[PDB]
Amino acid sequence: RRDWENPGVTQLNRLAAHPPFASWRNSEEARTDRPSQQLRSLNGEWRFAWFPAPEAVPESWLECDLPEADTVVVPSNWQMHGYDAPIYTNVTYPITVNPPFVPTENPTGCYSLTFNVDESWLQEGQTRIIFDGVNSAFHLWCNGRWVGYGQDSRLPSEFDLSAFLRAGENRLAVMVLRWSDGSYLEDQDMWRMSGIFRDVSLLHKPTTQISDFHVATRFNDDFSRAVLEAEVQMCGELRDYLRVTVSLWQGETQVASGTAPFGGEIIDERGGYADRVTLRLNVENPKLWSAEIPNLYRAVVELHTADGTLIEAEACDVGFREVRIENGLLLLNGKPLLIRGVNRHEHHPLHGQVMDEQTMVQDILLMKQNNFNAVRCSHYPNHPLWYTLCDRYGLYVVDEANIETHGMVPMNRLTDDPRWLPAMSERVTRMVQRDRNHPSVIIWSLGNESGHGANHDALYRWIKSVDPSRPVQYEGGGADTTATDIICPMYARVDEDQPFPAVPKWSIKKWLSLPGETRPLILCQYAHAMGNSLGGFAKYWQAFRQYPRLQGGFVWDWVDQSLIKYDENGNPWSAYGGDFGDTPNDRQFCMNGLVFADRTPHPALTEAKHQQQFFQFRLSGQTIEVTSEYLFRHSDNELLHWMVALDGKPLASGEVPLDVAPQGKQLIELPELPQPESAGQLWLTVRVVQPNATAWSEAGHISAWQQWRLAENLSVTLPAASHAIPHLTTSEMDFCIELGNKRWQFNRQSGFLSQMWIGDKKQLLTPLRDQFTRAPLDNDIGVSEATRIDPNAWVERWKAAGHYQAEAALLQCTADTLADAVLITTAHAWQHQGKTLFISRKTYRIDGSGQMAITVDVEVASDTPHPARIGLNCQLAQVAERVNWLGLGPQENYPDRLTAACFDRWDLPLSDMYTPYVFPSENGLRCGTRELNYGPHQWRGDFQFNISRYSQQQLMETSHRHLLHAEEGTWLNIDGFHMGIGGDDSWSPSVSAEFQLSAGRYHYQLVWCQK
Amino acid sequence: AALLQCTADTLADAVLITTAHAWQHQGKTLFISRKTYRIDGSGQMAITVDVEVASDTPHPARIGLNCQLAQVAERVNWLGLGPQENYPDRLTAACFDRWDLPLSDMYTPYVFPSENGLRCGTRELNYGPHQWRGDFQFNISRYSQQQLMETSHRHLLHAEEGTWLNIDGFHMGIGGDDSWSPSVSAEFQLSAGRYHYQLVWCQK
Amino acid sequence: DEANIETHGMVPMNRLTDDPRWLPAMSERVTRMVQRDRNHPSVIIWSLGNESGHGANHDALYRWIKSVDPSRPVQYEGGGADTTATDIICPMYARVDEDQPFPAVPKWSIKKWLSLPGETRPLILCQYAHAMGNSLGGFAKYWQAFRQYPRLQGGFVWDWVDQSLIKYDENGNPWSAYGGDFGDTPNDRQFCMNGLVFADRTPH
Ligand SMILES: O=[N+]([O-])c1ccc(O[C@@H]2O[C@H](CO)[C@H](O)[C@H](O)[C@H]2O)cc1
Ligand SMILES: O=[N+]([O-])c1ccc(O[C@@H]2O[C@H](CO)[C@H](O)[C@H](O)[C@H]2O)cc1
Ligand SMILES: [Mg+2]
Ligand SMILES: [Mg+2]
Ligand SMILES: [Mg+2]
Ligand SMILES: [Mg+2]
Ligand SMILES: [Mg+2]
Ligand SMILES: [Mg+2]
Ligand code: NA
Ligand code: NA
Ligand code: NA
Ligand code: NA
Ligand code: NA
Ligand code: NA
Ligand code: NA
Repeated sequence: RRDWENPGVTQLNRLAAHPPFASWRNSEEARTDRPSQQLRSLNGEWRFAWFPAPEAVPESWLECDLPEADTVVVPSNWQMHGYDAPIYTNVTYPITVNPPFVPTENPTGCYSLTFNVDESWLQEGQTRIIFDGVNSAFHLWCNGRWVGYGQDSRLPSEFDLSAFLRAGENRLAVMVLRWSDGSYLEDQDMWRMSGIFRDVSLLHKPTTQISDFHVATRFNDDFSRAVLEAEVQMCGELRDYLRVTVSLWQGETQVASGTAPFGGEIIDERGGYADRVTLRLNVENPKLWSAEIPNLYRAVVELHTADGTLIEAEACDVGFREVRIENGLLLLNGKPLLIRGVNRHEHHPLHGQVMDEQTMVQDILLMKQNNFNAVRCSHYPNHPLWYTLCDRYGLYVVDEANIETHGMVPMNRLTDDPRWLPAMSERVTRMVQRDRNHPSVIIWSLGNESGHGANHDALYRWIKSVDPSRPVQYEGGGADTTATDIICPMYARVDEDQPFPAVPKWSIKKWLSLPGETRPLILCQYAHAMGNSLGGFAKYWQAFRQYPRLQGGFVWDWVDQSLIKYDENGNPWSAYGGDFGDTPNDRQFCMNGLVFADRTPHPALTEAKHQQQFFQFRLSGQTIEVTSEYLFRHSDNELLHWMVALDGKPLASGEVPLDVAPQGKQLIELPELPQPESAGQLWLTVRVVQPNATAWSEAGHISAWQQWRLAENLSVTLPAASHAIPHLTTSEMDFCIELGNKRWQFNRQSGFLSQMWIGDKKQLLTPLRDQFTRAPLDNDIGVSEATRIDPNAWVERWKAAGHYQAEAALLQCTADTLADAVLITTAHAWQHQGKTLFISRKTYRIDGSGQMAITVDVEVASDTPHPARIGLNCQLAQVAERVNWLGLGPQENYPDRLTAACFDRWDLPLSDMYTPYVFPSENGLRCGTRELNYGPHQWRGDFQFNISRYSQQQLMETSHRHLLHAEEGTWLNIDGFHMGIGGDDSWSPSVSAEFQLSAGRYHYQLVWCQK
Repeated sequence: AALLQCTADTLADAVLITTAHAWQHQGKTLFISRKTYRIDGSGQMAITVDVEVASDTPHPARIGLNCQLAQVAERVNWLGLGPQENYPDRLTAACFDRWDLPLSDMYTPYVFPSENGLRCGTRELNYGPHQWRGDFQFNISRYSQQQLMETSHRHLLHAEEGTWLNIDGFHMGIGGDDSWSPSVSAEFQLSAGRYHYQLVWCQK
Repeated sequence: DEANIETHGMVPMNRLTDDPRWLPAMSERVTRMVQRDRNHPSVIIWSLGNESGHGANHDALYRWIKSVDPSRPVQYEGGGADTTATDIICPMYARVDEDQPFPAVPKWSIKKWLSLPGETRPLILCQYAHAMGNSLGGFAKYWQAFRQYPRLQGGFVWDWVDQSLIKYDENGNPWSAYGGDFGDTPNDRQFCMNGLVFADRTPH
């Protein structure tokens, strides 16, 4: 045997790891990166049968196809084809913890393929098969004979089939185990799936071949000169006539070249490597690589006889860059980086863990368009094309070993155990051997959430010895252990310390200066974008810009891991943990992305775009100061557009070319402006626009923006006198006010506005009443469960306090006739089990112009948990197509997540006012609004609001968006005040004190009128 | 102050006065103050104040009311922070309790006179037969702000007739990280744009 | 214990302290202080003076002390507070969170200053929170930071007692005088009164 229950056996007959090969036989095709006739794909239609345990597989399958097998596409994860269920568990392992054993019932995928091999491949050289990703462990047979075995789901397994194959038809048999001892090191927080989920290929190499090659680029002090050093190793027939020529190209121009015979310098008393050769090429004024300008060269490595026969050629894209930590700072090409990063899992809602070029490209475009410059491979080596794309489009990468043992207790139980050193070593070393020549990889990581064990210290040192060009990081065991060159915490807050024993999460600003500490700090995970979140994001960015050693971080995370399911009617819907019968499970914790699984953005993405801008601005008088945060390029594809508007109405605008050097400034003086007609606030908005398309953005792409309030002329102009006075009519149960075509009815038993008529049409489906709660966000719930309440979560604190069930008690309701209006005065108390939680006192003044001015003053008991909101709500009878407001927008914005929003006049379709979070909650709020228009109504004031076809009650009771149903009418929530949403993490309260409603007394006012 | 509105209405059990004023300079409106005074059968006068402050004017030193009371009394008694002078950014040492001091203890004799003697977090203030209730900051003494500002040495101050009372809904921090560059932290500047406060003046 | 050397009014501030011809006079002010006070246990830190920029004479005297008395650290604020003549980062009036990036001698936020690239020393402000008049606004912000950051080890408030002097009026009664009140000019008026206590020891 049971090799899959033995961590001492992680492979049998597997070839050594090495950088990407294609064995070209023509150097120009190697130079151009064209396809090679010696590298074939075996992707396509294969045969597959599912078995409940390896003991159930029939021997016959080795020799021939099973009649009951299906033909399926490979690569794939078998759960995506319905064979068995994917499981969504976060920390707790999906199997009983009893290493190194796995369950007797262990889903086994039997894959097979009959394929052709040309005779020419068998007349010479070696033919190997490569499986880029097999989850979790597998045995391979060729033509009925056993070839070998492999573990590690995330790196390639290569086997020499030379002696097993025959001309023409051949048949592969692959028996894939879902669970193996490798599973104890694969406990990442993601769907647990299995299968042959990365490409399968066949590669022909000559008998005398390039078996490995390492490319290094070293520089002089100002990066005006470099030496490219390429060490090449061969296997096979070593003879004096062999040579290696390494040539370096910048496009179609050859910039350098060197040729040498094999035989490295003397290494020790026994000599040197007669099978290795190191070529050193001098390159003057090299064009440097960065995420800003991903300049690349092409190195071609030719193995050939001295007299001119090319044996084979391999090759790679080279990016000239130096990565080093000096004086506490991580520098790239001598300048300190500011990492605008994101963690990105390999996830597709239809294909599972199978990646494709299109999806990868789509992700890199969106990342770049949203001002990200870096990505962490949470938490494993990625599909090979990912690196190629990050080298070409330009993203800094953290390459991470596939080692995560989160569910152990304590977390380092395996990583501190020498018996697991061998299995861990292969996960680290084979990754470095495969990905060490990609310029996009700038930092190596030892894996994730596996505590800190002595195995990490050994491996940290192994990487530092083999590759001195990149720092090594690892967060386990407290984020600043001896196994990391970078303090790289997860979810450490900006100012707040969380002093957990043994592994405290200090405020990042305090962490940098602890006694004796000198390393740079880059969070490996920060701001958990689960549901309506990212509150407090701007606090991180202000700190990063202020403190040199705070060099950024990687947002958690890029894309929700939701999967598509289909209902009885055949309509697709987004599913999360437990939706496949999987249990135990961790429900919606698999959805923490800035974008939905189909790549549609969540609102939080625009907040990240704005805080991660590369241009900063300051305003002084008529002067705008632009500062560039690029380190290497000048602003050669950018112009500044500016607009001054009065409450939404444009008054003046222009454009100015931007010419700012990296880290430089440009002062721009705006024109003499037209002093405004009417009253209101003037606002200046500026945007940086890229006129020319790029490889990653369209012409006109906006990359940065900022707004400022300019002059304000408060209105002192009196409204005209009205030719009318509203009339009051009273009964024991109501106060009715009439003014022309308008009527208002106040219920004297409840003390609320129960109905309004315009003309003779009823406007309300439910009365206008105070609201102190919200349908809880993922951050309000945290890890709380019905089955296991977490009393410290906001939602539980509100529930326990009775907020959700408190009943309004009427303390007063009066009506008075004024000179030109009717005034209704009310007071209510909300209580629970004898405790008065809130007191609401209001006045409603309806004048002869038909406007109703509502004044609200609320008292909140200092000892009840601060409430989610202080506002009013009602179900309007009308359903209108559009929503138009003067306030922050156009996207959803909350108090602690509104920096990206701009004050202007926005107008959207109603549905755009609802955000379809998979797990429904309060959503769609827009803050800082001065006027709201819907149908015939207009509300004016200074408030926050949401408007949609779904009640807060319905959102709190429904757990999946596809189950919500539009209600009659439109539910309007208009808040004087609304609590922050939080998001530094999604398992402990994270709303900062300044965003909690703790003032005790609150005042707000609204005018509701028609038009 | 330029008057925008002054009306009176009678309600079932009270009289309501409504006023609106604008404060201007060189044709710019700096602040707009809207108030209601509601006088009831109990003799209590409830004052509601809603102020607007133009966004482009420097944030103001305070948002309150003031008057010169005709009489002088021996003690000042309040339910709020104290007993000593305290300001928004310098009130951590003060305690919420019922305090009672002689009127002169309500004036701090800084050699170079200025605004002084405020107490914050006050829910009730008693002076002679008067009582003010709300959630405000106040100072009370024999010297007008005008006098303090015009006088550079404490020995030249003279007690005015009566008692000057400044009652603030909001008051700016005093700063002090240095005394040569603005040092009041943003969180203590009156930059909210719209401010509301309410007070009840009654007799005791 | 601080040597009597302050040349604040020079332009630039280190004009004399960077001049070897002034090394002898400066040296006597440091050496004679150490010879006098080195046996007192209350003295825990020596200081090279105040507001005299940073000149090579400071570096020479810093080493002299280190050599003769290894038992006490040496500090000195001039020249940017973190020069080679100080074992403690000891700025004056650096704020808690806000940087003041003056050219050549910036005053960083203290929290940020601790972590600048390559910095490892403790930080104790030689002067902070200027208690001139109605002041000390934001004092709590410093103490919250000192308790949260191990390397922020406190500071010396500026300052203990107002430097006012007594003058007598026509009637013979005393009053508190400041700059210019003796016919002295030029003068810096009330900037001599920055204490937590009045000159007569009554507290502010
Ligand atoms: O509340 N807990 O006990 C708890 C324990 C472990 C947690 O792990 C956290 O889960 C996150 C869920 O999206 C991510 O997987 C993150 O990597 C991890 O640290 C989060 C919460
Ligand atoms: O504003 N200035 O130009 C200015 C120049 C020098 C200043 O020096 C400051 O004065 C303080 C006044 O009590 C103290 O003497 C302090 O030691 C000194 O740094 C303060 C302000
Ligand atoms: Mg094994
Ligand atoms: Mg050639
Ligand atoms: Mg042949
Ligand atoms: Mg984990
Ligand atoms: Mg569960
Ligand atoms: Mg003078
Ligand atoms: Na930084
Ligand atoms: Na998760
Ligand atoms: Na430009
Ligand atoms: Na819900
Ligand atoms: Na004065
Ligand atoms: Na400390
Ligand atoms: Na002074």
